[PDB]
Amino acid sequence: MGSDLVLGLDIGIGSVGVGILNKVTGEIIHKNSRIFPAAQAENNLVRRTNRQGRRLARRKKHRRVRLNRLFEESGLITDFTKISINLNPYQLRVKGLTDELSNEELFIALKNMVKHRGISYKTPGQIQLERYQTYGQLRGDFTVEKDGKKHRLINVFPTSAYRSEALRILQTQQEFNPQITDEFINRYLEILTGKRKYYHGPGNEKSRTDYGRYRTSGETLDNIFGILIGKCTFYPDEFRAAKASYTAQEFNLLNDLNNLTVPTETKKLSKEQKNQIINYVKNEKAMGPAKLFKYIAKLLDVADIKGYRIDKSGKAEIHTFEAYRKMKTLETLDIEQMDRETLDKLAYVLTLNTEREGIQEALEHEFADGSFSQKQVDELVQFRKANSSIFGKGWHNFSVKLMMELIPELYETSEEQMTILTRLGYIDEKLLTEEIYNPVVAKSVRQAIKIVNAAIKEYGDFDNIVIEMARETNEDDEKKAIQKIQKANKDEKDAAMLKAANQYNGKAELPHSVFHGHKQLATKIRLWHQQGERCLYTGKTISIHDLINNSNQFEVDAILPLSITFDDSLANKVLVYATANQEKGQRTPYQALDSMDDAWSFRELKAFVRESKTLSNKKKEYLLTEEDISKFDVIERNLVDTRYASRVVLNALQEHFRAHKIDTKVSVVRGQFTSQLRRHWGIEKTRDTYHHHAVDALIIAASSQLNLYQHFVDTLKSKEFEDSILFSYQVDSKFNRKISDATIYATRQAKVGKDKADETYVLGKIKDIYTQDGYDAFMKIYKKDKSKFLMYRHDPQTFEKVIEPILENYPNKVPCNPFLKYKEEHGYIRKYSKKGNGPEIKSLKYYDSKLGNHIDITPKDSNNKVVLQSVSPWRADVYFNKTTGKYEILGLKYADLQFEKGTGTYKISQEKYNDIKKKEGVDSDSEFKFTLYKNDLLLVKDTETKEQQLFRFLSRTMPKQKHYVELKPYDKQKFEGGEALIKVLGNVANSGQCKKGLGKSNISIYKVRTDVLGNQHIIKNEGDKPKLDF
RNA sequence: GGUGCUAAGAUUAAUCAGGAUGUUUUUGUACUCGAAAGAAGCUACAAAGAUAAGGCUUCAUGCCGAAAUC
DNA sequence: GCTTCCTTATCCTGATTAATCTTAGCAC
DNA sequence: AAGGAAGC
Ligand SMILES: [Ba+2]
Ligand SMILES: [Ba+2]
Ligand SMILES: [Ba+2]
Ligand SMILES: [Ba+2]
Ligand SMILES: [Ba+2]
Ligand SMILES: [Ba+2]
Ligand SMILES: [Ba+2]
Ligand SMILES: [Ba+2]
Ligand SMILES: [Ba+2]
Ligand SMILES: [Ba+2]
Ligand SMILES: [Mg+2]
Repeated sequence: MGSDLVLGLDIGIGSVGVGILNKVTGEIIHKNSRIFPAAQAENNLVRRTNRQGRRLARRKKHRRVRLNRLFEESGLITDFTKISINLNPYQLRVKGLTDELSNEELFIALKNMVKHRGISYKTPGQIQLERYQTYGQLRGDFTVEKDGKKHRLINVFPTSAYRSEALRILQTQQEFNPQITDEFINRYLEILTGKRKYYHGPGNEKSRTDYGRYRTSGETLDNIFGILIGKCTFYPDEFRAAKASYTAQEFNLLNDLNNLTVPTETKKLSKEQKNQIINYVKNEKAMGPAKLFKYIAKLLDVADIKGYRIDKSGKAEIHTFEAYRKMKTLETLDIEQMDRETLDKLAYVLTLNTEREGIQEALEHEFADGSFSQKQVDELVQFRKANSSIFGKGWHNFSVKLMMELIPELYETSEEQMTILTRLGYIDEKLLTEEIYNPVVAKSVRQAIKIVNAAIKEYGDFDNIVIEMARETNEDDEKKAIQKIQKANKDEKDAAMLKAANQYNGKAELPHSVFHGHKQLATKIRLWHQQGERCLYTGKTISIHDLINNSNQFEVDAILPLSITFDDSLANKVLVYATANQEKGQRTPYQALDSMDDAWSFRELKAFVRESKTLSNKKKEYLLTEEDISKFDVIERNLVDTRYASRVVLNALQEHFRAHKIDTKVSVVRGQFTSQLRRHWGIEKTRDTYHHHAVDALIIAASSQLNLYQHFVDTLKSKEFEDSILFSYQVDSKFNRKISDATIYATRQAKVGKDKADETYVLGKIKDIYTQDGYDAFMKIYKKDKSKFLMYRHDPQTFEKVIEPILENYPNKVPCNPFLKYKEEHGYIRKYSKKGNGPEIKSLKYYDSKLGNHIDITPKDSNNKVVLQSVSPWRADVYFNKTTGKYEILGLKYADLQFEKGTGTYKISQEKYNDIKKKEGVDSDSEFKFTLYKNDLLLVKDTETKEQQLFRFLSRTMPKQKHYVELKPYDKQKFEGGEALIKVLGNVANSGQCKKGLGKSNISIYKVRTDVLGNQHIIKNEGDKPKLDF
């Protein structure tokens, strides 16, 4: 308490409120808001989804390149330039089963099998070819109306079936005597069915990649998840200990016993007493929780024992050396023949590894050569799987090293682990967040520490540092209610396991074979029991015999899709048949159920849902929302990440204010107090503005010095307050973010509307005209300009003689879909033809927008440019032209940077940079001022009037409009629309988006940089040339 | 109040292994025109190619590219 | 040139490590 | 949300 200043922090996923106040005077010395959108770090799910998607399409292509190399070595084909892409590979995969195929014809049968090699956890070619013949289609997720009923097929088969089929084809071809060796057949089946292990990942011995096993340092890990194991609580360079290890079992039971309270001289047990119990249970075969307590009664009365962990339902529980007991059951070994650190090691190998090929490898590379026999590793493999429930329990918070120190002291001194430990006895934000793999938390952590390191730097050491926390303080009636639910959840788990075992065996438990390769049944079963054994989309029943023995037929569907909601809870989850899940797509049951070919009706869903008591409240809300959710609309992931980030700063601070003897108090406030206090104090929260972070932090810094005020509150409601608040934003300099919309667009030459000659038009298509979203789109184009539909122009027969007659004679009514009302009656609208022929009509392409700025991705094949659109920007280089006295803004995009051919570096070249300079309006003899990145700050001053406004940058918008820029407000997230600006800029557009051009005659622009606290300083001296150092 | 060991309930994150699509190019068949040859490139199915722009070297269970670093 | 408007690809299967909150027992 | 052509 050497100083008098108090610091408070309101740490979020996308903001950090800052606030300093004198605990004595009550003055507000500093209020500040640091803003870094969490949206960028949360995009990591998009990065991982696209990285794994890239690896799958890469390996699917490689599988057919290896096949091309196989056909050269075997000498079956040498010139691949004349292979025909127009035969029937499904028919060739049936002819080859009995009759002989050409080498070319065989290459077509195997390549087709390699491109779709099925899942892996009548041959397929015969099942497929027959779907081709009777339905006209194989691929994907489509509907069939057989036996007078609507059913749904998908092109999914097991890789064992494809392998079986492939092997039959190739042997039948061996009977016809070519270069089909037996090594040819083996190598092909490896291409077809070969797969990597989840614990090895990508690469080989030469392709070193730190995502996978073959590390770039040279190490070759046995398992890529071993390095992800947590570290010791107290020896941070010691890996944790398996909970099935001997050491962790020993430590846990001792700390269990020392916590007991028994009728003895010291009310606790003795060193000699511990040893007998440790020794008794180690040597007794069956050991439960209460059977151990009966043994404690002999060494004394069971109801006289106190101080023990309890079950959710009130049963007592205790450690049992269970792992150890079940290990003595090994016949080809004996745990008694092994010491501690080879028994501890056996739990490390059997816990991290879950499959045969992984256990066998770790036993060789961690245990000395010849320490295990092929007969002994056999039993251990079968032993690991037979007791996955015990080895799937994880890792102790302590390393072995720590317990080896804390175990003898646990025997002798009779104190529990915490008592023992005490007796024994500028923050680097990057080091604190080195091994925290959560870019949201790690960012919002690194930001909060970068502030105190900069607040101390300019305010000296603080008296106190307060941090709002997201915890609870439930009362006795409230704390009782929580465990009431927690028990009811664990009960309905086992209620479903019981319900499952009664209907599968009739017995009380389920065989452990049943959970191999299906670790998710205990949750699939819990949903099968909530839904009353019913599929909530088809209405068909779910039999645990199919749910267990043919679980391919089911998928766990997110009710409200994950792409929109990001709700990963149980309430957003149902167990339904697979084909029903795929037909649903990215929809809610409301949007989807009625328009599904195979399914219930929304009405029958509404019926079943509120006619059941086993379902949940939150699950009933989510199953029936008639709400048109979408992702472009004004989550639990945000609450977990806040608690995480806040706690890391709290712990890291108190630990820092100890070993460095700075001795600054580090206190804590809760959310219920600061929100109540906010009402009591003067808290008028401004609308949608970043002010409330800086003021919340001041309440945080004030709720501490509370015991010791009116001046401060008076000051808080001051007129001149929301004006003095400072704001600071984290600039985004990164290149190589998402470069464009993923949609691959086609273009055509046409004349539309007020057009004189040909013009390159980007196409759009209406994916489905039998939906109210697909019909609406049709009418919009139809009223505006019928000819936009490529059909009208290139097939007027179908338009004038099929579509217009349908538009006239069909209900249109609440609005309804005319095309759908035809589908129910006559089926899919068919293209015009004579003999009743003509294919179905499901989609309609039209001419939509003219081609403008794009990225070209046009095949060498194409008769038309194929392009990418909405090209995301990187930075803007601001120049000044002394002649005209105007500014000249050059815009760079993510897609202007490239990996260079020769060198391989990711960069942009002066040649390309100068070509962009040219077309952007920047004169080759103009002076560079500064570069603007995302969320840099501008100052824009009128020179005619000297009126000025502070903006923050978004990007350089509109390439046709030179020197145009989209800007964003200094104090809030976005503009309202119609907001007024300096005279020369006018008002913002009534949509919010402030898109103005900064190339006018008398305007002066200056770059503004700020620290993490909001200390602004002007810039114009950034350099001679722009920075392009890569 | 903070914190530790344990256990469970709830919710998340990081990373790996795979499936089936979707987008688009080309080709073939069907549909429309033509006596055919073919034309058209609409509409449907199928195959083949591309699939963030783009790069790597070690020639393959090949590797990297939408995060972080400010 | 300036402002208004339209638009934007997904559903799953298997596995491991880690984190936070909460309730319980014990302790500093 | 923000890229960027449409619409005037
Ligand atoms: Ba586990
Ligand atoms: Ba309360
Ligand atoms: Ba569309
Ligand atoms: Ba976009
Ligand atoms: Ba506590
Ligand atoms: Ba042609
Ligand atoms: Ba394809
Ligand atoms: Ba590529
Ligand atoms: Ba114009
Ligand atoms: Ba557009
Ligand atoms: Mg779904």
